[PDB]
Amino acid sequence: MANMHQLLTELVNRGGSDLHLTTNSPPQIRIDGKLLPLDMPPLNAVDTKQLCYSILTEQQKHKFEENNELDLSFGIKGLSRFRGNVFVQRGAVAGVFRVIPYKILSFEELGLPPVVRELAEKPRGLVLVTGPTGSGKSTTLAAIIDKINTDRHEHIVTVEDPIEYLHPHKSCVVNQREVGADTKSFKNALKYILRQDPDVVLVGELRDLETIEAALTLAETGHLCFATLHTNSAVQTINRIVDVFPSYQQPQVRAQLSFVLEGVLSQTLLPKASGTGRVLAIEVMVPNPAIRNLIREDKIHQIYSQMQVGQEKFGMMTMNQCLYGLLQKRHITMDVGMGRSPDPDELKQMLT
Amino acid sequence: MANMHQLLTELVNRGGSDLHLTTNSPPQIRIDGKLLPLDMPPLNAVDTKQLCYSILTEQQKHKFEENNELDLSFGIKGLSRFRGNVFVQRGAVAGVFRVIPYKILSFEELGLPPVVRELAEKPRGLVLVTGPTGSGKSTTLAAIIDKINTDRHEHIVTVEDPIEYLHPHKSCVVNQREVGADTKSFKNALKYILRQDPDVVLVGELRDLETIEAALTLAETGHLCFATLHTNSAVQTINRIVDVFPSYQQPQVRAQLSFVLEGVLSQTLLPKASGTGRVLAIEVMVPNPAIRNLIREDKIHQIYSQMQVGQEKFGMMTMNQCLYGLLQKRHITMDVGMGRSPDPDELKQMLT
Amino acid sequence: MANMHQLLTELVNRGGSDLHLTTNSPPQIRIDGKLLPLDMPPLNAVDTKQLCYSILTEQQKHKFEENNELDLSFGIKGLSRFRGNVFVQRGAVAGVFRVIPYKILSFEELGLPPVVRELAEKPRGLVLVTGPTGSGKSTTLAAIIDKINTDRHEHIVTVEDPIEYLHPHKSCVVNQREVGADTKSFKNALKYILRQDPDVVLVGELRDLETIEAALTLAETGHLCFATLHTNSAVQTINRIVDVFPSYQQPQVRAQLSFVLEGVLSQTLLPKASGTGRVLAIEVMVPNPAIRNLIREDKIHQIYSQMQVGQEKFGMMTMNQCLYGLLQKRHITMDVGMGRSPDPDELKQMLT
Amino acid sequence: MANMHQLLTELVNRGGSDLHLTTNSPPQIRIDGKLLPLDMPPLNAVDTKQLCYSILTEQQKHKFEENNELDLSFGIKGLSRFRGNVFVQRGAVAGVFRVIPYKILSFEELGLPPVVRELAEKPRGLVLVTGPTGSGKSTTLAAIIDKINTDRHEHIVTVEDPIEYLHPHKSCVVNQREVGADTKSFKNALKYILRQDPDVVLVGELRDLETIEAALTLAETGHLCFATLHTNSAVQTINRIVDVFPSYQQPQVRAQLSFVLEGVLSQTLLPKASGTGRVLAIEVMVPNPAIRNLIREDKIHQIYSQMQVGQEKFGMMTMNQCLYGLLQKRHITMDVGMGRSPDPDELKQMLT
Amino acid sequence: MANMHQLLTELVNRGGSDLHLTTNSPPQIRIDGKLLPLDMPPLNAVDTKQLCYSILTEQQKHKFEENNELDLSFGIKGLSRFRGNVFVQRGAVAGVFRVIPYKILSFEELGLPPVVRELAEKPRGLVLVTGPTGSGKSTTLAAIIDKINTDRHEHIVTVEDPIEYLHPHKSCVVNQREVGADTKSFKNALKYILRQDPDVVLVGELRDLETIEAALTLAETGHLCFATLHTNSAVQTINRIVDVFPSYQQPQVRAQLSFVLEGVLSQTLLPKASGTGRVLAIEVMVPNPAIRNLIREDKIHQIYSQMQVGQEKFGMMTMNQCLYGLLQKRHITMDVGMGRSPDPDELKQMLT
Ligand SMILES: Nc1ncnc2c1ncn2[C@@H]1O[C@H](COP(=O)(O)OP(=O)(O)OP(=O)(O)O)[C@@H](O)[C@H]1O
Ligand SMILES: Nc1ncnc2c1ncn2[C@@H]1O[C@H](COP(=O)(O)OP(=O)(O)OP(=O)(O)O)[C@@H](O)[C@H]1O
Ligand SMILES: Nc1ncnc2c1ncn2[C@@H]1O[C@H](COP(=O)(O)OP(=O)(O)OP(=O)(O)O)[C@@H](O)[C@H]1O
Ligand SMILES: Nc1ncnc2c1ncn2[C@@H]1O[C@H](COP(=O)(O)OP(=O)(O)OP(=O)(O)O)[C@@H](O)[C@H]1O
Ligand SMILES: Nc1ncnc2c1ncn2[C@@H]1O[C@H](COP(=O)(O)OP(=O)(O)OP(=O)(O)O)[C@@H](O)[C@H]1O
Repeated sequence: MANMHQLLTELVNRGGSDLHLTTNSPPQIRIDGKLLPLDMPPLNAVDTKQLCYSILTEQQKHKFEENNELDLSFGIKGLSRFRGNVFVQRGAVAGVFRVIPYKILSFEELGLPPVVRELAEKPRGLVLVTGPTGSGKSTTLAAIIDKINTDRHEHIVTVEDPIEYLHPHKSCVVNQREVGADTKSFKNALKYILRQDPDVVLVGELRDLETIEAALTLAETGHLCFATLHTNSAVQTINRIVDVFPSYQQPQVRAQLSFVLEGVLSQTLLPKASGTGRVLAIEVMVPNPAIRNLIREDKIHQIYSQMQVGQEKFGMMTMNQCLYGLLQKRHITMDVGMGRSPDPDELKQMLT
Repeated sequence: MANMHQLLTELVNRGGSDLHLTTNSPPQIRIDGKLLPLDMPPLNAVDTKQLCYSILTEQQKHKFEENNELDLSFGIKGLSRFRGNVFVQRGAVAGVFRVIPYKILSFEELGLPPVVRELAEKPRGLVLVTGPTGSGKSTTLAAIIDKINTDRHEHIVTVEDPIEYLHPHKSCVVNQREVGADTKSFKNALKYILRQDPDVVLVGELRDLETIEAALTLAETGHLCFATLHTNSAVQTINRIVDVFPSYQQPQVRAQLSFVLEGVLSQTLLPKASGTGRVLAIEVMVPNPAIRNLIREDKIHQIYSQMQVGQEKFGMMTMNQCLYGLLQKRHITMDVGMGRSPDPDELKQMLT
Repeated sequence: MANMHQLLTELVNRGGSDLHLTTNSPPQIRIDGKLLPLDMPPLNAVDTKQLCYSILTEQQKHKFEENNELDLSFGIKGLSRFRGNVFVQRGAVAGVFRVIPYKILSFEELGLPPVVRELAEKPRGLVLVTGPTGSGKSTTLAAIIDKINTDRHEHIVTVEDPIEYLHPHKSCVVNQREVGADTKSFKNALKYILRQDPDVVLVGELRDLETIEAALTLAETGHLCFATLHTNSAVQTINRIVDVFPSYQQPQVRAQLSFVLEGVLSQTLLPKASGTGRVLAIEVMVPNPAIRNLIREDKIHQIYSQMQVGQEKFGMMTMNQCLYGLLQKRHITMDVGMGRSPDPDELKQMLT
Repeated sequence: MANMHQLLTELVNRGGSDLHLTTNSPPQIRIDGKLLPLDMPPLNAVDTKQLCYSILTEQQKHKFEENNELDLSFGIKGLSRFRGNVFVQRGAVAGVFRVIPYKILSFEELGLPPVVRELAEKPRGLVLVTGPTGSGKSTTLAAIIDKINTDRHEHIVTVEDPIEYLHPHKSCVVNQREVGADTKSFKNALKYILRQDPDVVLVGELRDLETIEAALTLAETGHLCFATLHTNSAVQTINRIVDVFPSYQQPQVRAQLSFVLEGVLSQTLLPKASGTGRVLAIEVMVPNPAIRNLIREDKIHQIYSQMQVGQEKFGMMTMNQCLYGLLQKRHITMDVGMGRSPDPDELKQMLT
Repeated sequence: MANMHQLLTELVNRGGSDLHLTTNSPPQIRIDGKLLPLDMPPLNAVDTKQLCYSILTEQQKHKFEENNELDLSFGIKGLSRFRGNVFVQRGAVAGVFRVIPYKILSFEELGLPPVVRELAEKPRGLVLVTGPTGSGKSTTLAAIIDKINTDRHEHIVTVEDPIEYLHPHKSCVVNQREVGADTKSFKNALKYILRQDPDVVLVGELRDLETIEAALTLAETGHLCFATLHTNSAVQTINRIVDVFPSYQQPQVRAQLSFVLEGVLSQTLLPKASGTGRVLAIEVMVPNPAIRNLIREDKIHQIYSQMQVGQEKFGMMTMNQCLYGLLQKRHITMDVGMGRSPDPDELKQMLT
């Protein structure tokens, strides 16, 4: 297991995002999104199995061997937590491991504007931070969470599969439930969450319509609800959300959403223009009454225009506006911003 | 268990709403909505398990250990009843506990207007008191119930999961059924409720369409039916109610509702402007024939206008009208009322 | 068990409608709709269990203890039959008991007009007597049944859960089947009813669409079919009946109903104006060809007008017309009739 | 087993596509699409069973004998991999075997234009290579895959039933999962694929709507997704894709597809005009913004026109345009191209 | 069993279509469609059971005794194959047996025009031969199959329940799979058919929508697919085919059908006008581009007109046109042709 300790130590030490372990390759680490093979012998099935098994319970070993899959989380005392996935490929064990720092960075350390912190003082509603896997969403969510834990005397509940970031008690009481151990299911967690007197809730992935209904109920019943999506924009998010429902319930969903929605963020971690480190590009939508009317009226497409003009009033920001700030600040290259701009000529006009 | 007795004693003694118990935090109590950590050592899993187990049957212990969840209710002789939820988080026992006083307050003690008491003399129909969890709904419902028990020679049946407020016999015969012990299910309770010759019924949460159909049947079959929702307004409630049905049955539901509906209340407990205690803010809708026509005709949006003008005739009251009374009486601050007003300028006009 | 015999004896002797038995209350009896506690000690769980168990088979005891619910019927030789419901509340046995006289009253004793007796000579179709639970429906149905049994040489079959009124043989052969003992289910009864050569059928409650289809089949296949509903008017009944079907089958249902429907009654037992005894208020709809056209054409709302004008020709009678007769005869008070009148001014015009 | 080794050796040695083994026929090999019986005795059930069993595990033998079917893949060290199907016909074992070379050919060796190689540098999206079974799709896909493995430092994951082409590590980490051994199902693979930090994904056949949704999610969540279809054209492919969804979700699918779609290829292996060897005929669709608008707007039919004019800008190519190049180069005969041309006169005009 | 051998021998010897065996009747044979009782004692249950059991395996005996039904096929060496159905009626064994000659007749022997033989050279698509049971469909299909087996070096796969005609190897490799022995199901056969490298496929009856989708997939994926229906005309066939699909997929089905459909035949065996033997009457539809447009455009009714005019170009032939040829050739009587003519006056006009 000592080898594994050193690989995770190097992952941490090298600012690496993720460690990949598979047979016939040396361990490889993703740093700022790119793989680097380590100067190590190629792994065999014995190596991957013994190292991965060194951090498993008898039940977890039984579980992976029962399913050839295992999602899990674990902590290394004095170092960090990690999220692990173990699987089987070509008849051999393989593993992927995500870092979870013990220390959650602040908005300014993350390059996040102050308006998210003011959102952290909201007593209730749903504010969404979206983007692909590992785009800092759990980390961002954890920063907002830690700020509330520090600042409020409220009840924070998280439901996670598995628990990633740990939020020990500050000013809040924080309870963190791992699905399949602490609670039978997300569904079971929702079966008991209203009897646990929460104020703030982390619900994990918006996996199905039922979870969406649960989130709408939570945000409308006096709770602060946090959730994630893998969508890339506010409009794409809203269309995705409406269309999961049968046609007859989308009117209600639009009214509900207009009432309970407090924010939509769509974020990504990009390689920095300097060639070292990664930088966050984020599109920000803050609903105003006009936007809430657009939500109720099924006039989704014009929402982009509100984000184009909500910079001064509400701190809103289209992705192109974020690319503009990163480009003037030389945080990103011209090609990535233009390659993502829905109107590259527009971003040029904003830049010049 | 003596420790637990003292925490619940302090909860009662301190006018605290809810007690929160979890590991690595001292016991914390929500008083008037806000958490206060007690000057006690942080709890461990052993503490939470032994204390919570001290009030469990062997079956209840088996049940929580079987599910890592348990909703339950219990009484402390000479003190109070309590509703408990026990769950597991981070691999450790946690618990939340709601007070249930033995004495139910009256309308005037609760700040409830006399019209609800006149509603308590209604022989049948459905009157709904809604709001978020712990907004006094069960307490309000219990006060109306106790008034009927005191005043009528009728049959009161409650179905609860679990039984919260106890209503010993006054002038009525009162039977209280806990789902999963007294009856197999809400569904089973409804299977036998018509053969038990009831006059007044408490059905618990409107959890599904079937429960809605049961309530419509009860209110139309000569019974007085009580139910709760977590909606925040009459219009939001009605839209929610109609939209749960398939499109083809909403016409019937509108006709049924127009016939059987006798009242919709949407209430909340707010921190008082004085900074000590909590005050009820409540929106009141009493259907008149005009409103019943609006119900049948699917002209829901104009219902708000009827509540704006039903103050003198029927005692109706919009939320803004309630905020007006609380603001002139300095019961609530200007910011909370304005932050909840659908037209803050309108509330200002009413105030000045 | 002797105590129980005396309570049921008092129930019979006192003209009481229903006996209620539950812990921490003396036995209470509903007489003319209102509860009276008996001058007896409060019951405990032991009392209710021993008394109720004294009239149970080992299977029935097992059944209630298996389900904490039991619907049942039983006879007391030389006294009466009774319908019982036993359940559990607050962890204790409770029971409710309805009287079933051995002697069925006649139309004139019941205040029922002669046209129902002429309906009793109809060879086939469906005539419905509706109203809330215990509104005399089973008793009314039994009177019509007993008249046919007395007058016809036909085959009467009843399917009941449980069997209530017993109809020993007069001129008909009368077979009475209790669901769950005599037959597996209502569905099973319908599976075998056509092979039992019936002429007259009692089907119990119209519990689902399937039962409705069975009743339509029976009435169209040369049988006389009896059924109940808990609806309060002909129009409300018809709308309820049509809307249970998918939209595509309602046209057929309207044609079928127009063919097979022979009568709709909506009845209620009301406290008498004298303050002693109860009086039947009943709305009567007898389909004429015009009404049958209205049934086929989905022009339901105008049916009320036909009942307003079918007094002289067919003996039809709106609820207001019944209230008129009861008011001129001082059988009911002005407030109950007006409180139920869809147009109280209309009833006043009819009265003055 | 030595006999089987020689048949597969001849299959490889003779440039044969596929080996067919069944009773009462000698082994027959498909070379360039056409069967040739080998100068061997006819097989019996004993021959086919012993030879096929010589390459099976006890579980695989049990599996075929349990199901009379088995799909499988295997390698012959120093020779090649093979995909096998074993089944039963007329009560006897039969087998079919596809070659899988250890060496994947390059685009130029395959006659594939350079634009596919530039597509191989795309960081994400879905590019589809379609055509009938054994039309070189897995081989083409493997060539693109091997190019990425050679050129990128990324994570390649394949899910296959069974694994066909093996891609040992070059510059990427490549994990290959066989459904039913490495992973429980395609569904299970998708359950864990997002926790394995992939960059490039091979998903196998687009077998159902769920797989389509998974592919859309992968392409939108920052991954490069590879999939196959057995469709023969871009328009036929798109119509097939849209119509698998319920009508209410096709709008979203069109928006999603317009966002994530990066390429549609429809390919076939044809006998060469020379009479020796086979030649690829391929229709190429590369979405441009105009095409993406056509995708969003449900204006599918005009897509063919864009391919007719996307030769110079994007390297697009209709099937007729491919037939034109093959005909001028005398790679295919006039009859095959004309027999497949949707407008043979158009192809003639292009040729003359 | 010797008796049974003689009955089947007489069936073969007498040119009888089918043998019927049941108790209390002598064996009866259908010759040219009409039953003839044999000059034999009436059968009892013992006779039918022993004779039928004489050709059963222990499993087949168990199977019939388990189900009182059995479909099966068997061969008599040096004589013929037979398709058997064994069942139970009135508590006794009964059996019906269809002949399957070892020698398949040619098109000219069958009176089939040369165009079907040219269709036998088609590399792919679906050509359908329909008609009632025992109308020569399997025999016709077998003749086309045998011609391909003789003429091509391709892979022929049949899936049958049970296998009827046997096609030993000629120039093709022919594998014949009996459902329930060789393969688990038609569904399982389709699960493995694409991994068996087929060129030509016989799929049996088009039993459900899934089979239709499988056939469309096969015909579009480069295979030659054979299937049967019991429809009597091209238009009736097409309407039947479209309407099995949900309304939303019929557009796609029309496009698919227009692409993959290569022929529709609707055939019948009729008693000859001479009074000895039977003659085939067949309606022939060969799709042209105009017809393919009609398929895509849902303009089915006008397809009959194309068959009326496709005689010279494509060899198409309406049923009336076939009756015309048979009537001028005195193969059928005037009454049968006129009794089947959709316009008997039209057939008269064609004849005179
Ligand atoms: N502003 C940031 N700058 C650079 N790296 C960041 C930033 N925010 C988060 N990260 C890093 O992104 C990686 C993923 O973190 P995180 O798990 O929170 O993202 P995620 O989107 O929630 O992943 P998942 O979808 O699996 O939950 C981590 O290495 C984290 O340190
Ligand atoms: N007028 C009131 N003023 C102050 N506190 C009140 C008032 N009415 C009720 N409460 C308190 O609110 C808290 C919750 O009481 P209650 O359970 O009745 O509300 P609830 O909405 O029914 O909760 P749940 O949704 O779980 O059933 C209790 O502490 C109760 O004493
Ligand atoms: N005309 C009447 N006047 C006074 N009491 C009546 C009259 N008719 C019936 N009753 C009484 O009403 C009570 C209920 O009788 P019954 O069971 O027939 O009504 P029900 O509607 O069928 O009840 P359920 O719905 O449970 O079947 C009995 O006490 C009966 O004697
Ligand atoms: N350009 C090419 N020229 C000649 N043969 C080729 C070419 N590309 C692939 N092939 C051959 O086609 C045959 C099938 O290869 P492959 O399995 O990749 O096709 P496929 O469509 O993926 O089959 P399946 O649908 O079963 O996955 C092989 O013999 C392969 O060598
Ligand atoms: N041209 C023909 N002339 C006379 N008899 C024929 C002709 N073609 C086939 N038959 C005979 O028709 C009878 C049925 O043969 P066959 O099983 O092929 O028809 P089928 O429609 O496929 O029956 P099924 O629907 O059960 O598969 C046989 O006796 C066969 O010899």
